[PDB]
Amino acid sequence: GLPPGPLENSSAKLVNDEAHPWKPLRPGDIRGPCPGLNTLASHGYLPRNGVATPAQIINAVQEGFNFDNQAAIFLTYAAHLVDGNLITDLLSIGRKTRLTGPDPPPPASVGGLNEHGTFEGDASMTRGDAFFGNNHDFNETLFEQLVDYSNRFGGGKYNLTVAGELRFKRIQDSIATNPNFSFVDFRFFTAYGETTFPANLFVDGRRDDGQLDMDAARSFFQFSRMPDDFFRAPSPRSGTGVEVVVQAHPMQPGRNVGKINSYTVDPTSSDFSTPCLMYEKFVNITVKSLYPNPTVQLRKALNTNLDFLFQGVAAGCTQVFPYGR
Ligand code: HEM
Ligand SMILES: CCCCCCCCCCCCCC(=O)O
Ligand SMILES: *[C@@H]1O[C@H](CO)[C@@H](O)[C@H](O)[C@H]1NC(C)=O
Ligand SMILES: *[C@@H]1O[C@H](CO)[C@@H](O)[C@H](O)[C@H]1NC(C)=O
Ligand SMILES: *[C@@H]1O[C@H](CO)[C@@H](O)[C@H](O)[C@H]1NC(C)=O
Ligand SMILES: *[C@@H]1O[C@H](CO)[C@@H](O)[C@H](O)[C@H]1NC(C)=O
Ligand SMILES: *[C@@H]1O[C@H](CO)[C@@H](O)[C@H](O)[C@H]1NC(C)=O
Ligand SMILES: [Cl-]
Ligand SMILES: [Mg+2]
Repeated sequence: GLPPGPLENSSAKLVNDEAHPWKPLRPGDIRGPCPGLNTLASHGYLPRNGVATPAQIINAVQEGFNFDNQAAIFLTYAAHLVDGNLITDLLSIGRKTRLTGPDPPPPASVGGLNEHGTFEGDASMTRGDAFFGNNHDFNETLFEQLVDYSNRFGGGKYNLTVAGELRFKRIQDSIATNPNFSFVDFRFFTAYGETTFPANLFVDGRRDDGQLDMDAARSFFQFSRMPDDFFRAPSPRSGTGVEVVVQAHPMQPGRNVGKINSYTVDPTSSDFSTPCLMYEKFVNITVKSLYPNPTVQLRKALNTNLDFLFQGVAAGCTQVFPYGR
C-alpha cells in the first residue's frame, strides 16, 4: 500500500476512547520489544494479534500517539524491509509467526521485531540484551532502574535529563556484561531516539511538559496500556530532544570484541556526523545481505519498499539502488 500522509487534524484528543479500549492478550497475540506498537495493538489501533501492514502501523502511530509522518515512514519501512514479509506486506511486532505468510528464501529471516541485530538491539531501557536470553519481554529489574534514575535525575519523573543518564548506564552495563555487545549504525541512532519517545509521546498531550510519571510509564512499558483518559500529544513529533540525551554522555559507535570490557570503536560505522551513511549502509549492507539475489516478485517488492523508506530519509541524502531502477 502507499505510505499514509500526515494527519489532517493533529490536535490533542482522547485516544483511550470507546472505539479503542485496552484488552488483555488472547492466545497467539504477539507483543514485542516496542512499547508504542504494543500499546497500539492492545488498544486496537493495530490488529490486536500484533501482525500488521506498514500502512496500518503508520496510521496507528500517527492517530494513537501523534508520531510524525517522516519518522513513522522511516522506522516502519526499515523494520518491514529487515523483519517483515515483503510479498504479503505483513510484519509481526514481536516473534516470528506463520501469520506473516510463506517465507522468502534464506538468508532472509522475516523474524518480526523480536529479531536481534536487524532493528532490535542492545542497551534497551526495559528489555534485556539478546545475549541474556530475552530481548522482548518487559523486565521488572530494568524498569526499577528506570524508576531509580527518574527519582535521582527527574524529581520522580522520566524526562530528557533522565534519558541522558539512563541511556549511558545501559551502554556501560552492556559493555561490562555482554561480550557480544553491538552499538553501531542503525542501532546506535535508534537507541538514542527511543529514549526521547516516552518524554515526547507517553506524556498526556494536555500537559506535553516532557515529564512522564512512573504510573503512566509502567502502564505503557509493562501492560501496553494507555492511562485512563490518555490524550495524545498536541502536535506531530518523534525524537525532539535527542540532542540533550547525546550531549549528556557523547559516545562513539563500537562493539565488545567477544569479551566483556573490550568496547572497540568502529570507524566504518555511521554516527550523528554521517546520517546519510546510516541510510546507505542499511540498504547496501543490511537489506542486501538478507536479499542478495532476489527473484522477480521479491525484487519488485524490495524496490517499492526501498522507495517508501527513502520518503522517510531527511533532505540532503542521495537515494541508493542495490537492485537497480
Ligand atoms: C513507527 C514505527 C515504530 C517501529 C517500527 C518501532 C520499532 C521499535 C523496535 C524494534 C524497538 C526495540 C529496539 C530496542 O530497544 O532494542 C523499539 C523500541 C522502542 N519504541 Fe518503538 N517503534 C515504532 C514507533 C514507536 C512509537 C510511536 C513509540 C512511542 C509512542 C515508540 C516507543 C519505543 C520505546 C520507548 C522503545 C524502547 C523500549 C526500551 O528500550 O525499553 N516506538 N521500537
Ligand atoms: C533513526 C534515528 C532515530 C531518531 C529518533 C527520531 C525518529 C526519526 C526517524 C528518522 C528520520 C530520518 C532518518 C534519516 O535521515 O536517516
Ligand atoms: C480537530 O480535532 C479537535 C479536537 O481533537 C476538534 O475540536 C476539532 O473540531 C477538529 N477539527 C476538525 C478539522 O474537525
Ligand atoms: C552477536 O552479535 C552479532 C553481530 O555482531 C549478531 O549477529 C548476533 O545475533 C549477536 N548474538 C546475540 C545473541 O547477541
Ligand atoms: C532482567 O534483567 C536483569 C538485570 O539485567 C537480569 O538479571 C534478569 O535475568 C532479567 N530477567 C528477568 C526475567 O528478570
Ligand atoms: C528533569 O526533572 C528534574 C526535576 O524537575 C530537573 O532537575 C531536570 O532539569 C529536568 N529535565 C528536563 C529536561 O526538564
Ligand atoms: C551504496 O551503493 C551505491 C551503489 O548502488 C553506491 O553509490 C554507494 O556509495 C554505496 N554506499 C555505501 C556506504 O556502500
Ligand atoms: Cl507529521
Ligand atoms: Mg533491545
